[PDB]
Amino acid sequence: EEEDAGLVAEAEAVAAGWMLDFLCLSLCRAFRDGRSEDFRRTRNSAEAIIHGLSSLTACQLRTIYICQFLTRIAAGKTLDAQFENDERITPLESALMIWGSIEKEHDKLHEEIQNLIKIQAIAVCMENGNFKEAEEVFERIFHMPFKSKLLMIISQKDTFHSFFQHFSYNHMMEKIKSYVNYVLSEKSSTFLMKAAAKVVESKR
Amino acid sequence: EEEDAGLVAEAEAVAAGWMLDFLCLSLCRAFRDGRSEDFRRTRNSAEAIIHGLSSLTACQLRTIYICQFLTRIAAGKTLDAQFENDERITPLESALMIWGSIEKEHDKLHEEIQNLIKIQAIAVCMENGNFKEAEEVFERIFHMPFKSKLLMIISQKDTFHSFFQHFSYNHMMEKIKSYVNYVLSEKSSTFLMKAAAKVVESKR
Ligand SMILES: NC(=S)Nc1ccc(OC(F)(F)F)cc1
Ligand SMILES: NC(=S)Nc1ccc(OC(F)(F)F)cc1
Ligand SMILES: [Ca+2]
Ligand SMILES: [Ca+2]
Repeated sequence: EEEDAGLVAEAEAVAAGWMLDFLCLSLCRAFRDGRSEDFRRTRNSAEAIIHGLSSLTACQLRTIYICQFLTRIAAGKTLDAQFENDERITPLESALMIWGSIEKEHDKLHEEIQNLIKIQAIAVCMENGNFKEAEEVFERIFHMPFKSKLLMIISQKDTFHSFFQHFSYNHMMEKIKSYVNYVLSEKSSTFLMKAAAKVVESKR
Repeated sequence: EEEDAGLVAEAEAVAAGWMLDFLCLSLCRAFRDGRSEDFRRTRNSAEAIIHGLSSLTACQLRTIYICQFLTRIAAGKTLDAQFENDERITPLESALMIWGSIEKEHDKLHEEIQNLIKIQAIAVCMENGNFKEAEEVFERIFHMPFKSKLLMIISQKDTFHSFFQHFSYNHMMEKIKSYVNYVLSEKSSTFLMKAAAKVVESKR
């Protein structure tokens, strides 16, 4: 009776762990495929499932961090979004913090994604006329010639600057998409996806 | 490439169908066990998953209706809740509508649950001093001596009436709990629960 409820609670935690892993892989695929509405709906589902979990493995935690990074990148141009308690932190800044916090290899792609997020953290402020906010973002983030080039753009208020087109928002998105693809490779092995795929194939 | 994405979308629909069935059984168990917070968190998860589904089988639809009934019964005393577009409809009234709409057998238990919900739809208005609202609930719902007994209580404003203790809120809850148990029996066969349970047992 008391031990029966304990078995039930354990089974529900195993099932929730599977649902989280499936939702996390489905969210990454949507980001990669540009399916914004699916991303939005899958994120809501993943967040709710997390609220119903208590124990998280290191792999599940790292996986949750990846989904948060993607969510903030997707809201990168939404400066009215507050993802941190400090209301001064921009979405792209919050993503950078996560990117630097994820337990992952620091390969060339990692640094390129990092540097593109820093450039775009400033560019989205300039592109909304928020020149004082770009200066504040710049100080919280800041590569000496790279740093001095950005400050020069902020002070002159040149919003449509050529530098921001060479290291554009699309460029940042594509490199982030390349990373997700590598991740998606590793998560196509999840239990729920594998089982569902077999059913689909069984009916083909 | 185009057919690959189609297979992926099909597999995600099969996985979502499994997640819905698991969440629906977990929600019923919490209601039965009196775990209110788990019910609240599981309901949020189930609602999000539904927003990510397009096709629903008749069994999945009937199952969704059961969960909605339970949600409204749980908010039966929350008269500030609007579950219907008509803001005049009380939560218990909305549950009664669903109870009369579910494709299920109309056994003695079915009618008893129905009659107890009708009594309590009036009793929760009286118990908040909302005597005019009890009269409006009464007209939208209304067994001639049964009907005339309730109107007599409403007009005399007797809120703590003995009739409302014989056919009490707890009594309505217990009979609804008996039904869920029968339902829970049939849903313990779901794929996710079965698989998770095996894992738990494999580690016992
Ligand atoms: N507001 C935000 S960024 N919250 C959030 C939490 C968790 C999360 O991972 C996921 F649930 F999707 F797996 C994504 C976003
Ligand atoms: N507001 C309400 S009553 N909405 C709701 C929708 C669906 C539902 O079934 C479930 F998702 F839980 F399976 C429960 C409640
Ligand atoms: Ca702002
Ligand atoms: Ca009201």
